[PDB]
Amino acid sequence: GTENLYFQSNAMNREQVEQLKQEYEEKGYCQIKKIFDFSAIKTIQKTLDQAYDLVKYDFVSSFIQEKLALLNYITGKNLMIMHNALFSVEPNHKGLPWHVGVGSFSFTKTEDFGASIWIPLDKITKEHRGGMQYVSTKIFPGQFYYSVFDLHLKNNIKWDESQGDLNEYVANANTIYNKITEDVIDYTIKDGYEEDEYNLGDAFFFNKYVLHQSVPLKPGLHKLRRAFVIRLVDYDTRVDEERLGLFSKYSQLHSRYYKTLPRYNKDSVLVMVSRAVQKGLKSPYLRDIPHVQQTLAARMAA
Amino acid sequence: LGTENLYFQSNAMNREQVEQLKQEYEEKGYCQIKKIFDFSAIKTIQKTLDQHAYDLVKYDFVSSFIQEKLALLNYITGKNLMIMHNALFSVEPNHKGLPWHVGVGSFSFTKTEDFGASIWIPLDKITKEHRGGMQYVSTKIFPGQFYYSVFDLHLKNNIKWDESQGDLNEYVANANTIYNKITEDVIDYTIKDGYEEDEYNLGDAFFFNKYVLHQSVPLKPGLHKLRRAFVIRLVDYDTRVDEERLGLFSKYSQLHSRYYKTLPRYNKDSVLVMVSRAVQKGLKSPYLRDIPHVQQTLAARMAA
Repeated sequence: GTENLYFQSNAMNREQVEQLKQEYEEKGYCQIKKIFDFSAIKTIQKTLDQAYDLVKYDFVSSFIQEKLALLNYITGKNLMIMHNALFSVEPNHKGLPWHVGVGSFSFTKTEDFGASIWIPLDKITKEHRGGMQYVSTKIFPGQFYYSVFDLHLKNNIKWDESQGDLNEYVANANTIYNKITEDVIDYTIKDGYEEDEYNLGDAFFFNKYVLHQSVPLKPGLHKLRRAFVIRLVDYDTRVDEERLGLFSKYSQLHSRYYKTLPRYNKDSVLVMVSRAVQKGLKSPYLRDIPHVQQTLAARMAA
Repeated sequence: LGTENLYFQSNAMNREQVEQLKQEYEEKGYCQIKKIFDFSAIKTIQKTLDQHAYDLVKYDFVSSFIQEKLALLNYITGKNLMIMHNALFSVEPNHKGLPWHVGVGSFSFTKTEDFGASIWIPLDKITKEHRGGMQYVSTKIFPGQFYYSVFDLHLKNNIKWDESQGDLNEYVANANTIYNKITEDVIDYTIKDGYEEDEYNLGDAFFFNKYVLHQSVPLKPGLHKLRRAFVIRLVDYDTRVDEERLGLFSKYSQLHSRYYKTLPRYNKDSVLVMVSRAVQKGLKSPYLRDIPHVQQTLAARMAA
């Protein structure tokens, strides 16, 4: 009786939903099977086949917006899309080692909420891994890592010409952050991480405290590994003005010395939030940043 | 001194100073408070020394001197403070102290995010030539709280130990844990010269929350015979017990007794022992205040 398809919702299995909420609460992350219709994936995938980096992929927003209610329920937050990034790269690719996204979320207060959706555009198989590994925050409460990173940033802006090459100074500084080498992290986590298989319309949801890494792709298929990565925050997530101060100050040292700008000026959310800040901020909330506020309803749940 | 005289003696802590201590505390997580104690009372205390575990309750006589000052400390910090333990520390002039640390250990029995703090009361004058005092770093320079999760990770790696992986004590010492990578040089490099070190007259004390990186300084042999100080540990009325960490302390403790037929050094802390027992007997609530041994002394442990 297709009479009632119109009055019915394409709803997710309520029991499964309850489980994702339990899982997210355990690990800080959950893999969401069939969060998207194949159709939708093919639409998005097909459209790709067809200051500006800020909005360049906003056509993804509407697909994401339909799911915020689910994610809001899962996390107990009131989520707000900040940025859609397309992350593609060749299969034999060396990525970053386990990390928490202290850069990705540099524009937010450490204690305030941040999270991501990793949306693979091409299937992820047990062969040809090519996806993502991740550690529960029960095992690795990634929050402390942010404080370590801040201590590092403050050390960075201690440099002066007298101390030789800037970048080298930074790479060689004896900072807690530099101490935590790849081996120390591998030793910490050991094998208590997960990696999963993803069919299209599957996504990985994880808050900013989840230590994680991308796995390289096997040549067989496909050509590249394509994924959307979507940064979210909560309705009450605040800016960190001091961190933004640190970056500006580092950006002066860098250009004054290499006559060029650090590559993080390529993070459009960072640039966007920094300008708003310098221009003076009535409010600590990201929601109150004029460009965010203007597009508010598009960034949030129905 | 006389009874009559009590009606005309004046304390003298200008509300200006008091308000300065509040600003310093809000800035650095610590403040040095001069003349917080009557020269007399220091003399009183010196004299007395000369004349559930015993250590847990041993120096309770000091609580009355402390308790008069909790209202001051409560105002400075914004907290409702509660005395937990009084301990004596004395050492010989040349002594190898422990390096920069934050007292994850001293306060291991509490939730990381919950309030903890200490009063260090030197029982001998600390002078610039002879030293033997403390160095400390603002929490704006080094925010200690992150060190707590490093410590927890290390404790967790400690219980992954197994007979096969060799000697227990060596394992812990050799583990490639973040905790083990944060060495004195890395700490030194992190704070550079951002620490203070003040001189103290009898009646002055140092106050600092559990996030302040700090360490004891050696004494020059000339001035004094020993380094005598009292360290009072205090917690907020709402400070909660960390049952998970204490669970970890237990598994780990069993590993030692099976292997070495003995217990780790951290069991020397009478407060940790006490809270652990209470946890084992079952907590009525997460609050330190609800532990019977605390509950019974509540008034004595808190401000006027």
